[PDB]
Amino acid sequence: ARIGEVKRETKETNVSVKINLDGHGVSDSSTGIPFLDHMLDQLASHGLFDVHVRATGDTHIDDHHTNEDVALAIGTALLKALGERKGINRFGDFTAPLDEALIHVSLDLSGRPYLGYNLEIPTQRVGTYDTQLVEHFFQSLVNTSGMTLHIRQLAGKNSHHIIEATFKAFARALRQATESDPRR
Amino acid sequence: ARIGEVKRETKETNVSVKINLDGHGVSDSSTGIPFLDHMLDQLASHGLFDVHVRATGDTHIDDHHTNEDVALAIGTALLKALGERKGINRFGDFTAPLDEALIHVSLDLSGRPYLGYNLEIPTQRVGTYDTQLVEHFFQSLVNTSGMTLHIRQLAGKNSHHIIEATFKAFARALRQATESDPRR
Amino acid sequence: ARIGEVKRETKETNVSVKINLDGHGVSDSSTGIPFLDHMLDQLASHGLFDVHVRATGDTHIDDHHTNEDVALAIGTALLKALGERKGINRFGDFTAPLDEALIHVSLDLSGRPYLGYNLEIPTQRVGTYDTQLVEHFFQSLVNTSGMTLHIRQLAGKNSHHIIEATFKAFARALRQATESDPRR
Amino acid sequence: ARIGEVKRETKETNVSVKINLDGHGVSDSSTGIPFLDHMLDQLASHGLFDVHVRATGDTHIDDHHTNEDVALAIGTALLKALGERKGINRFGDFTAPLDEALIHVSLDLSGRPYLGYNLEIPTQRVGTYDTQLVEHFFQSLVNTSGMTLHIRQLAGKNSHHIIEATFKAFARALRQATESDPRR
Amino acid sequence: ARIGEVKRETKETNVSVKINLDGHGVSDSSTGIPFLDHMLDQLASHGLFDVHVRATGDTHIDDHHTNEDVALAIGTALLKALGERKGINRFGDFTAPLDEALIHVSLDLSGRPYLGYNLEIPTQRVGTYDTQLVEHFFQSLVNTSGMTLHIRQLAGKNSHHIIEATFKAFARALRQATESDPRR
Amino acid sequence: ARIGEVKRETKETNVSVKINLDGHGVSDSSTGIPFLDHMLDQLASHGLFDVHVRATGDTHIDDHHTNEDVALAIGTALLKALGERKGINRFGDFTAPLDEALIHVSLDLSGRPYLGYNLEIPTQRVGTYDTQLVEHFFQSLVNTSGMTLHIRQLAGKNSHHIIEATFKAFARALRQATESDPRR
Ligand SMILES: [Cl-]
Ligand SMILES: [Cl-]
Ligand SMILES: [Mn+2]
Ligand SMILES: [Mn+2]
Ligand SMILES: [Mn+2]
Ligand SMILES: [Mn+2]
Ligand SMILES: [Mn+2]
Ligand SMILES: [Mn+2]
Ligand SMILES: [Mn+2]
Ligand SMILES: [Mn+2]
Ligand SMILES: [Mn+2]
Ligand SMILES: [Mn+2]
Ligand SMILES: [Mn+2]
Ligand SMILES: [Mn+2]
Repeated sequence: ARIGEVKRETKETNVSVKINLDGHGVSDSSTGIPFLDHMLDQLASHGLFDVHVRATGDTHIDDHHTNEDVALAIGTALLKALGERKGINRFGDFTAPLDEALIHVSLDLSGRPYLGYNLEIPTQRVGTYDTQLVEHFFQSLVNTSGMTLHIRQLAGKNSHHIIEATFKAFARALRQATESDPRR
Repeated sequence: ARIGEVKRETKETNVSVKINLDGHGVSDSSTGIPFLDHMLDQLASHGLFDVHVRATGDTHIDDHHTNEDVALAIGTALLKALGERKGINRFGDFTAPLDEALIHVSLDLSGRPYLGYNLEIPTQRVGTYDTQLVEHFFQSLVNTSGMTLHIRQLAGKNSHHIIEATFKAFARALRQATESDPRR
Repeated sequence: ARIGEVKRETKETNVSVKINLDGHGVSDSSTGIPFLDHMLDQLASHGLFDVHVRATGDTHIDDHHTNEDVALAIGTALLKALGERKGINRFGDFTAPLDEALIHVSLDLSGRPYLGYNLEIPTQRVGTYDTQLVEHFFQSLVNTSGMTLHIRQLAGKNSHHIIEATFKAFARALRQATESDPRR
Repeated sequence: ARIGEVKRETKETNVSVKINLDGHGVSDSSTGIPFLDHMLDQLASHGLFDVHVRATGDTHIDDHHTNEDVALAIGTALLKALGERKGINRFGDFTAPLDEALIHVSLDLSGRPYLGYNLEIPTQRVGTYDTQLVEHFFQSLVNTSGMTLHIRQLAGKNSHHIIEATFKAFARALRQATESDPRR
Repeated sequence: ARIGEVKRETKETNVSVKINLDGHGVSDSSTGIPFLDHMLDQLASHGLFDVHVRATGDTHIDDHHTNEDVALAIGTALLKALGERKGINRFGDFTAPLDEALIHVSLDLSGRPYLGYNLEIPTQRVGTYDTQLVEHFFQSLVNTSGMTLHIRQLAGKNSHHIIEATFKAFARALRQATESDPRR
Repeated sequence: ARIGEVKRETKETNVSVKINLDGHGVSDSSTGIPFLDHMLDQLASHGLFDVHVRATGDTHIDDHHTNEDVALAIGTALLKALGERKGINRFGDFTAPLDEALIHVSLDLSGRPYLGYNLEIPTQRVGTYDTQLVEHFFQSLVNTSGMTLHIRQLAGKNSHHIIEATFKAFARALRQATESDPRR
């Protein structure tokens, strides 16, 4: 099994991540941001990744630093887990709904960071989670993983549905990309 | 094999449906609506479903009641055939052409009915079939199956091509969703 | 292995093509048009086709006749390699990025030629290659192969990225379409 | 005399075509689509082709499959009749009226299929014939004959006049293209 | 030779017309309207018709009645000359320039009168000739000959050029239509 | 046979032209501009002219002077070959396609130079040939031949197709104009 682990401490946050690319969907995420924990559970269940995350940090300032540092660490953990990338599909492409929401994700484990993102989340807070932080989560993850990632909102009105459908589609695309190509 | 069967009688229609999710594309549909029979044949052949349908009803009023009651029964038959949904992909996503027509279908066997539909069929009758009835077929099927279904017209000009490409894409997406996930 | 071979001589060009549908990505293309050679290498590597091409011709007039005659011959070679089409997926659908570029390709090995193409390539020359020739390459290939092909630009700014992403997506869609359907 | 004959059977249609390029306008067409029979009579009379067509098929679904399969077979019959194309004009260009309708047709027996078509037929049914099927007739004929064909509506309001003028102009252009060039 | 002759007297005009369809371009027209005489000379020379016209009438009121009655008589003379129409092309199509002017004429000797006319003559008088009378000349000729006639201005700025190019194109189209079809 | 020959030397260019109006399509053109050579070959083959051209000149400055001086000399050669114009059609009118391109040419060998030209060539270079030079070629040819020439782009997207279709249509119109009128 391909397992990547990262521990990172700043003056703002303390983060530990462990991801198994060849998992069974074991979800074990506690970031101090409940909505992000919910999305990381989606990542595990829809991607069949095992996801272990612990974070503490300066959430009294806002969720930003924690969200960013968790994302950065996940990207690095993914990079480590991938190793030499031998024999993998490398590309993933999936479009997933959640009720009225429909989100397309296309990615390439390319070594060149890029985020294309056009979500229009119509409310500012989902629970206590600042919806600007969704883009920053994916941007930071891309930057440390060296992923080419396109996220396209095809439909959606409920903010929780839009974000959750994004994580479902991303997880399924990433599962595809990380799985073995039977002809390689 | 996962087989669902439904018999339903109203004062307007008499309907019998049997669907095998694990079929070989056996097509055996006679609804009293020839264009709908043609589309149900597409469902079987493109989905590798075995599809048996018989309907009679008040087509002298219009095809509406028959079309609706057939769709409702198909949705219920699908629901029955699925049973506990164990180990299935659950999600399907396919884009199929028919010449100049190009139709994207994304679905989730979620238990929550939703239809997203944006087809713009530029003629009122294909053969003797009222083209408004395409949307109603999918809406009714969604309602009894508890499916999340998005149908997106990406291209198309000929009405028969648009509708037929929709059924090809839907069938292929539904095949995917109903098939076993090798890691589940 | 399914191998198609075509030799074609005009007063303008001399072309030889050999394609293995069941290949390992062996790339061996020399057309007299370096950018086209680069794209044919992408076809091989991303499609797992073995691609052997030799062409000479009137490139001092412009690359047009060579580009066209190579494309025509590739389409015929594909047609020959496919034979009776027994047991194949027939349909392919893939969306691939290259950095900021994102290209969707959907195809059906239908026997009816059709090209849907909406690329907007913002420069006139990539290297010494006239970017109008990309459309003509796909049109000519479609015409002799009898393929239904839709190419959709979803994002992109760099001309080389747009064209190369197109070839990646086309190759992956064509691989899918030509591969065996495990239930057929 | 240059005679081409085609017999083609599908699960949808049974078609037989025989065309003499060097005819006297003998019209003998029975397709199961009366309006199409009327247009094929125009082809014979205005083109001085001898045209023999028989078709049966699934017209209870709609006229589409019959219309398409007849057109495909006519294109192949034309291709066969043309043989090596020695000494022919190859190009045809004619503009014909029918009362207020005025239709320009330009064609080249090039070996490269292309349809340019801009008819705007303002009603959905002429008799029982779906007017979308006019474009599909010419597209399918082009595809199997390998013809470059441009059809331009210059004037017209009555749907029957527009379609019939198209067939008159096409027939006269095709007569020209297929006739001997006295200097070749 | 096919010769038609008409004499017609009203309280406004006295008209005599003789036209030979199989002529040598003999021009012999004196209508009392010099510009119309010039156009009738063009008809003869460009059409290879022999044209004999004499008219007198109420030109002190305006040229209208003479222009109309001459046109009516020419249409009848053409009708008479045509006789049974056996073996003729029947259709004519020609586009002729005169310097910057370019005029397309398409006609069918159909037995159903129709004029399609879109000339935009930018001055009110050419010499002493009222330029509204050009349309009325063709309308009246169509009405008595039973001709389908389309006149299309493709280019032009000088009024004399526009009108004269119209007569050149009409004459050449009419020559074609009235000539023998070698296969009929 | 009607043969015109012109030799012309400037400080910029050396040009020799010989054209046979009553030719067999013998193509023998070497101008120092490969794309122009290709178009002159089209002139010969589509017009059944014999075309002999030799030019050298200052192509390191740009192709302009050579293109212009070749065109001027061709116009003069045509003028010389025509002689007294006895018995010729004088007018030509043809519309030719090349795939998606469709070009109408109408001309009159009038003795009055005029070019009407509306081509919109969407790229700046076809091969190494500056596409502005197409208009200048026809303008210069018109000026020395004393031709009335209208060139109308009816359709087209590929620059090579647009230009080549223009030369096909021009050649066929010029063949018509230069041929004998059987009634003159
Ligand atoms: Cl899309
Ligand atoms: Cl036009
Ligand atoms: Mn930040
Ligand atoms: Mn949720
Ligand atoms: Mn209803
Ligand atoms: Mn069908
Ligand atoms: Mn080409
Ligand atoms: Mn590259
Ligand atoms: Mn069709
Ligand atoms: Mn009719
Ligand atoms: Mn009046
Ligand atoms: Mn004049
Ligand atoms: Mn100049
Ligand atoms: Mn060429």
